Amino acid sequence: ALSAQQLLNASKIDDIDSMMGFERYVPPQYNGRFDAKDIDQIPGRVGWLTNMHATLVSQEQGISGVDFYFLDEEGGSFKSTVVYDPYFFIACNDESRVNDVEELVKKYLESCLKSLQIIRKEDLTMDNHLLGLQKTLIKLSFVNSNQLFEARKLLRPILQDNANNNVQRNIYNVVDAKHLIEDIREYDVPYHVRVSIDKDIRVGKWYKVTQQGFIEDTRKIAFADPVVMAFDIETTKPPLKFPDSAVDQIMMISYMIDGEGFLITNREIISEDIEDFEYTPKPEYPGFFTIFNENDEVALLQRFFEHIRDVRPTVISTFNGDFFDWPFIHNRSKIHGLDMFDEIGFAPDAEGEYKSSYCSHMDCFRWLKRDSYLPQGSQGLKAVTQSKLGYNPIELDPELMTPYAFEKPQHLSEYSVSDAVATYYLYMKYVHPFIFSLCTIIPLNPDETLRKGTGTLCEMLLMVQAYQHNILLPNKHTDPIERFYDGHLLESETYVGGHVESLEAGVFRSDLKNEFKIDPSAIDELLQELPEALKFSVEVENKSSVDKVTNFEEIKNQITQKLLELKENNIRNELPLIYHVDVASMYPNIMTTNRLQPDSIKATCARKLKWAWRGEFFPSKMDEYNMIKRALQNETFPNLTFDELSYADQVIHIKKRLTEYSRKVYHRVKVSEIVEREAIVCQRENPFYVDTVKSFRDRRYEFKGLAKTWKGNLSKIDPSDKHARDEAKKMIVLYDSLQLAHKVILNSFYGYVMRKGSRWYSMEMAGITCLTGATIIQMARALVERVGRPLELDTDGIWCILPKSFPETYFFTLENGKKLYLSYPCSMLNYRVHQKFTNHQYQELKDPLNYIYETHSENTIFFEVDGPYKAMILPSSKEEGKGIKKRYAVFNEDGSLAELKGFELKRRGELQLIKNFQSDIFKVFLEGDTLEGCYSAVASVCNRWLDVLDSHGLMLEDEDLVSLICENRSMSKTLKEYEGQKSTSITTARRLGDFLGEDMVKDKGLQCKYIISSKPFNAPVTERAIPVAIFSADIPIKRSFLRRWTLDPSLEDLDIRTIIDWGYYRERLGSAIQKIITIPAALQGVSNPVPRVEHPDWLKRKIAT
DNA sequence: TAACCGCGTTC
DNA sequence: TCTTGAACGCGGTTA
Ligand SMILES: Nc1ncnc2c1ncn2[C@H]1C[C@H](O)[C@@H](COP(=O)(O)OP(=O)(O)OP(=O)(O)O)O1
Ligand SMILES: [Ca+2]
Ligand SMILES: [Ca+2]
Repeated sequence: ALSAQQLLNASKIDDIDSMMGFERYVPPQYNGRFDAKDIDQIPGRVGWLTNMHATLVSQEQGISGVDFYFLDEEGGSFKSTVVYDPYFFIACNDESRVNDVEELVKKYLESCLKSLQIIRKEDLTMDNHLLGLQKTLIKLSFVNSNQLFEARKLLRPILQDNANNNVQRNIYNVVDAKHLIEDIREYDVPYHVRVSIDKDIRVGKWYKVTQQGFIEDTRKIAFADPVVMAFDIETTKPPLKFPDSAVDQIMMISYMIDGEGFLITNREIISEDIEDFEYTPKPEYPGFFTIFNENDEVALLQRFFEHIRDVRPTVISTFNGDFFDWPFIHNRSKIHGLDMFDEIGFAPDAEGEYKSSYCSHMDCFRWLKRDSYLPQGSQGLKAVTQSKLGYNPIELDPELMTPYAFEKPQHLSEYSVSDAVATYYLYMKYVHPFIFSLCTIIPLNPDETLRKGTGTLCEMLLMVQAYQHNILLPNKHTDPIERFYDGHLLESETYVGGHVESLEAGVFRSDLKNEFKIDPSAIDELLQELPEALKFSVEVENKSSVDKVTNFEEIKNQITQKLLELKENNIRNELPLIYHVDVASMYPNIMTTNRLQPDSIKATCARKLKWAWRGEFFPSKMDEYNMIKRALQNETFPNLTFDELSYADQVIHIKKRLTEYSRKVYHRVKVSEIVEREAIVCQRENPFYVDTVKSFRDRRYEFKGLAKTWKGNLSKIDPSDKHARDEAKKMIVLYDSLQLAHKVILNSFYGYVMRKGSRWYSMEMAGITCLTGATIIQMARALVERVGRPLELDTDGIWCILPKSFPETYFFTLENGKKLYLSYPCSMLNYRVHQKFTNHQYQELKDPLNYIYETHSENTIFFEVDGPYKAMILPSSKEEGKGIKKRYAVFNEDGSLAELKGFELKRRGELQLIKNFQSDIFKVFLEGDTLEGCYSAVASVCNRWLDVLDSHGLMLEDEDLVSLICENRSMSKTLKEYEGQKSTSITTARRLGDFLGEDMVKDKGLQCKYIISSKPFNAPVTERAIPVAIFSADIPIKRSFLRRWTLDPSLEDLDIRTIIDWGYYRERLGSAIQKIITIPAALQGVSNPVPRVEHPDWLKRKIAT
């Protein structure tokens, strides 16, 4: 049956792979000893593994196996196949009768079963597993994965009535072979992952394919250089509209192959033959493009296809190729009578992405979305090239794409080529090293390593460890459709996450003094701890000993005297040191310190830790719940009766009906409560999980430290050596990229235990990680409060100021002449966290043969310092007593922007006016020589921006006004999925649809460019919202919609200037100028620097005193 | 006024 | 199907 298609597909894939240079290599037969240490002697072919896919194979029903795609040492390529029987396990609730269920499944599954076997694995949910006791399991093996699925289909009936009550007719009678099946296990492992794990094969490693299997050649390590292609397609476009692969044609396709550029053009659209040209944005990105002017598109497609066949690419990179370019070329190939999969072996898959068997499709957009660590407002190719490649790509407005086909083809070709350059070199210097290296530890191919969620990446890593330690995988987690608490249905339940505080606002600068009030008892405490904390820094922070340090006492006495000056003069007006302290990999290091794992949470090996639980429940109670349901049982349903509907479909009707009843009587739709819960953490459980976290943390620390090394080397580089300065700066962005790309995967080991379908779910374990972190950040803040003035706090980071005279940086001197770095403000914190948050109960197996553990003290929680900074600027809220958190600006000593966070300037969309405003104002806080002077200097910029708005934009030209006044906002789903909701995006989506057709809203992720109107008057802002595109429409079209939209049937004036509700914009900017300058200025004792923006009444009253 | 939502950041 | 988490700002509706 269904095998038919699979066997057919393989023959196809086999022929296309053969066409592209991968043909099955069957290694010679060897009757000599199979050790890895004789690899040179064993006959076989050595190659670099670049790809792997599951296949069926008819012998030399189909047989399951994995094709492996190799690049050989001699410049060629080949594939080799590994067969491996797929398998899962049957768990038994009576291990004395495994025999009987064994003989039962043997008969019952005769149709699909191949072989059967009794095994044993470690089960962390079984008592006495730490003493060597193991769970007995039946290993069912199959010829192919269809047979495996078939057995699952036959077992679940048994699995599902065993859960249901058995019906015994002889009521007067007080166990069957089928009821002994408790569960099946490891039944949902992707086959190629299973082969990849059980066989320890990884893409990116070198092997020698031999008769007895694959032998890793540890003597190579350096990756082979594959043939890499990257392409961009530019197409024709209806004015003010989206390209349609049904109507529109490809104008031109630009690509690059191992550094050499090319360019196809359809002369029917392009209207001019083009000639070889060069686009080399920077020396390190050479771009010589040869051009292939073609007559009809059909020839453009054939020529693109032809090349590919000649080049034999193993990697094809694009930029959003999965959802536009690849599909587009498909529809056009179909329309023009070409089958692309016969032409180049590419075709869409189940999720609609485009893959091939031999060549990986490397969509840079997927990397950027997951691993670039950039905001989504910075993930467009223009901005990515600036951040990561250090140059400005060529910018051409999409509306002018289609006409510039004729007016200036050569210009449009330059832009086409600019997209290709940026895509190839973005892939080659960021994606390709990261993904292929990742494959050497993660059992996926490049295509999957690029696209899988970071949680799944964590899961893959964890499954390797669990298998290699012979640990049985738990089945995927299943959230209950209904959960309750004190008789109330739970809308949602979670834990209290990170702790965040805004404590101050305003301007803080290295040349502008502040008041400090130092707690004298704080100085006493530090001095009591100074000797042991200094030893701590040397012994633990720098892994040395007090014996080889020679200036210990001077540094001590130096520190001691500065501290003593601060104890007497506790009231001081000094220049500040703007510092930031942040725990390195906080949550991971908290899990490793406390030996935290989902499997360590139990109900002395026991380390009791607290977390905070938070639930959201209906104030309704069981009585109300029981009633509403019966009501619902009586309605007829669209399709039916309520009981007829799926349990899920039932409860979702219930939830919508509960929200209404509770509001009527309870009057509150939901109730929030925080319960503190204590969980047991067994300090002796098999540590395979946390060890995986430990390993991946250390993997990241590798790159974070190299970033820090080269950030130091650039300081040593002399200003004149531009090449050196440039390379180091290039190394810094390289390692910052690599270390950030690991950060998300790393922290996903913490997320994973709350993820849906998690094989290792524990709400407790995540809760305890968060609450511990809240305790550590707050004890740190308590001390800096007593000795300085903290500014913002966020989970693990503290921005604070300190008196210039607070002990700062000191350098120990060693017997070796070497020096040890010491930041006193850092090590004073690090000593107290290590004295109050150390796990003295950490246990590990010392002797596995007799199960002897040693108990022990662990702690890897360290603050790290960056600073001192030149300026920090915190906004304040418009509301009394409140602050803005997760938003601020920081500046380095040289005047460069250190960090900008949270602000609209960084986010995607937002109103461009506030973007450009923020872009201009922040840097201005560096001027003036007094705080009052500084606010003045920024006030000048504010009034200038206030001027353009009070002038009703008569001040700057039209094409420049549309940008400043537009607000772009993306829309997660299609508008059809938003009804019952009102927003400026939702309106702009309808009006785009009405005027430009329903096609506009068919695809989600729409980006709604809108200005809001003055009319209708007193109408809600959501309703007075106009797509920008209308103002580029023909005058009759504009008038009809605008008058309709403004609700004035007689409006003749059709100028953007008249319609704009400049009032909205002034309020918006004012709130901006208010929170960033005016209100903050007051909290710093400065009378309103922008008097045209009025204060709030509460501030006026406190200003009034 | 306060609760609640979608989006997109900071952790 | 496949799928890391919680805390937060902001403009906007809604009770
Ligand atoms: N994307 C994320 N997913 C899950 N947890 C996260 C994420 N980002 C941050 N966290 C959590 C876990 C981190 O330990 C904690 C502190 O945030 P942050 O300081 O940005 O990261 P970090 O402390 O792990 O790395 P770093 O060494 O760069 O400080 O916040
Ligand atoms: Ca393009
Ligand atoms: Ca951190």
